[PDB]
Amino acid sequence: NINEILKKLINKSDLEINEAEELAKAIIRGEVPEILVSAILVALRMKGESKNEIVGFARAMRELAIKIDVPNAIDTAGTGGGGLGTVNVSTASAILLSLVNPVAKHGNRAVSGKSGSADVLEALGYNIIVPPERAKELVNKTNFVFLSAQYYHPAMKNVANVRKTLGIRTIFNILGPLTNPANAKYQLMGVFSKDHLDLLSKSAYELDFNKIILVYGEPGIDEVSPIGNTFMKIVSKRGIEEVKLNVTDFGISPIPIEKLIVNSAEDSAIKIVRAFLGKDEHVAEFIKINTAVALFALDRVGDFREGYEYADHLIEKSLDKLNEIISMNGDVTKLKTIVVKSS
Amino acid sequence: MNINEILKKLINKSDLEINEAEELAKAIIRGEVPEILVSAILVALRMKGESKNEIVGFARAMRELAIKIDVPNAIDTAGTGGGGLGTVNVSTASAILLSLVNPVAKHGNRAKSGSADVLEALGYNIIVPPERAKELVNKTNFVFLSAQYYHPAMKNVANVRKTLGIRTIFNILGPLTNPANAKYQLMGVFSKDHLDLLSKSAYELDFNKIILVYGEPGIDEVSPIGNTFMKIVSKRGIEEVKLNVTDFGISPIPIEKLIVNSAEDSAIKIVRAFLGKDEHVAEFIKINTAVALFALDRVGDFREGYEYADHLIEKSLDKLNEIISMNGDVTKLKTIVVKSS
Ligand SMILES: O=P(O)(O)OC[C@H]1O[C@H](OP(=O)(O)OP(=O)(O)O)[C@H](O)[C@@H]1O
Ligand SMILES: O=P(O)(O)OC[C@H]1O[C@H](OP(=O)(O)OP(=O)(O)O)[C@H](O)[C@@H]1O
Ligand SMILES: [Mn+2]
Ligand SMILES: [Mn+2]
Ligand SMILES: [Mn+2]
Ligand SMILES: [Mn+2]
Repeated sequence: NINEILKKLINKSDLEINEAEELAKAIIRGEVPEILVSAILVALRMKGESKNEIVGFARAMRELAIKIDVPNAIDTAGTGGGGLGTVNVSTASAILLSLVNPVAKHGNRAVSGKSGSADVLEALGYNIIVPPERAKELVNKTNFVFLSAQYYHPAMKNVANVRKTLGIRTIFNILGPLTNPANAKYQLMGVFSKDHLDLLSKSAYELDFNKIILVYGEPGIDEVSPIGNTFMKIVSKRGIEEVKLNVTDFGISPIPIEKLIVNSAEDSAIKIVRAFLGKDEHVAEFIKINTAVALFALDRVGDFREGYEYADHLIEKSLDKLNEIISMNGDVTKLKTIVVKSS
Repeated sequence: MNINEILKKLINKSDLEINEAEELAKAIIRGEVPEILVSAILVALRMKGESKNEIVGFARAMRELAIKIDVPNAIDTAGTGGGGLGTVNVSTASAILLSLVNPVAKHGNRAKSGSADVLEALGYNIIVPPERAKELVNKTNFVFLSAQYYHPAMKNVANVRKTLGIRTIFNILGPLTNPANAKYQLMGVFSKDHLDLLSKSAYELDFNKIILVYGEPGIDEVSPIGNTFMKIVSKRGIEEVKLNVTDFGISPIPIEKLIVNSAEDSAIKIVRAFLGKDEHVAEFIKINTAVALFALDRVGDFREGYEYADHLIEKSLDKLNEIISMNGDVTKLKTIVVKSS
């Protein structure tokens, strides 16, 4: 009952998992008036969301999602929220990872005029209209697929207006990487705030991954830090392992954030492609350190340095892989224009 | 400050200044803010816990946008509601006694029996425009000032309030926002916890004497069964007072006798009490009146107030009759009196 839940939230009592899941389902289904949805989303944030509430909302979104089944896939995706406007590094990293493992990403086009994963993929020529059966086929043939939230999380449209009108960030903004509709059992999860590492790692531990690594990077980004320390949690059935890593532990000097910042999807696309051509080493290094940790989550390397070395071999083959991905699901002529502009 | 910065502020648990809260209330009450954002703000205020400055600013905002008549020498006896007990409309009954000895300016909305509802069952015309309102106070020493007429801007938040279905800041401001600006006030509060908070707010809201009262077991009235905690507020400051029901020279009143299931049932119980046919309802009315009398400095103490309330209650049905005949339908009152006899 929406009314007692709200009173409970107002009193700063944490919800149980099933309480939270039913709450999320009613909201996502559009069964709850906008006024009460706004009330609930604000109350959750001001109370401070608990593990049980994160797990419940995650399971609700997964259950209401349109699904495919690629449990052996990896995803590398973040919560967003840092807003530094840096290159779409997880998208580039997915391309390296697809050479050696199935990859399934998901998400939305960004608001204008930001650059999300969907937008950089589209600038590269990718067709984000991918029905489930096609998605299955695409992953089999090319080890990569992008699953648009519009199609795979279609019920999220029912909370869109409250979310937009509120402006502020809510529980929904930290659920993205925990709600992969391909059921990817391996996950590199970026989190924008150091204070959310603990909540989300503990939540992740009950969301049934084989291995999920949560990363927060200085100066405040949902990625492996190119400037300094990365604070990470390694979650498995064995438990949660604390890890602190500096960029120097990859064998490289700190990358200046200036070099990673982008001003459009195309610019992000150009940066990525130049890194694949060996013409932008700062972005390549950023891509590679993020891939290195993803490789570690897959249990393909024994440490992060080896992952970084191994990513170097993958980046050299990535433009060719990008071409095969886009030729199978997209317009190769858009990739070639980006390549010309990258040369 | 625009609305989105205000919400940011409230989500970060920063208290608003009086003037900020007042300008925030005005925007909300004028209908300038989307319902989703009004919902968010009211919830954040409650999550944060509203401060004195916020209470004062919101109240002043309502006062500003109210339609005003001038009757400060009037007394009001009114509560915030809440607590879950569906009791007889005791402050409205008390108003009828008090109108014998002082002008009374009641105000509020329909609820399932609020003050407006009982009055209408008795036959009162609850919509009284300003000019004739002052007229009826002059003539009968009593008027009810409907929030629908006198707080029209509040129509802009009625939906959000009802849809939220939880108490908000607006639910503690009713007795602080009389459109006639009565300088003497008995203010009911349903929780001990807000007594200090509301009394400190009231102290900055320019009453000559406002008495705030919380009654066990958890109602916005003088306690019929036990202890009443109260704050006497004036220019002199805030005075603490503890008062058992035995201090009125009576025993505990069985709570069940005070509970009501319709507006007509509240009306019958009140009339019966005036006829001397429901002594428990009578006692409930009288202990609350006693405290009103004390606010008006009509009595030296609450025992004296109670005793004098008994004199007043014997004239109250005839007073009720003159009030309703001057503004409403007496044939409804008589139908109730027949149900009561
Ligand atoms: O704002 P939202 O739509 O909720 O999305 C949150 C973030 O998730 C995506 O990152 P992802 O890690 O998937 O890709 P990227 O690192 O390549 O941008 C995205 O591009 C945003 O940065
Ligand atoms: O729910 P709301 O509309 O905001 O009203 C709150 C209370 O204010 C009125 O009491 P009042 O003290 O004026 O009369 P009573 O104590 O005689 O009922 C009313 O009947 C409610 O109990
Ligand atoms: Mn990312
Ligand atoms: Mn990022
Ligand atoms: Mn009352
Ligand atoms: Mn009451």
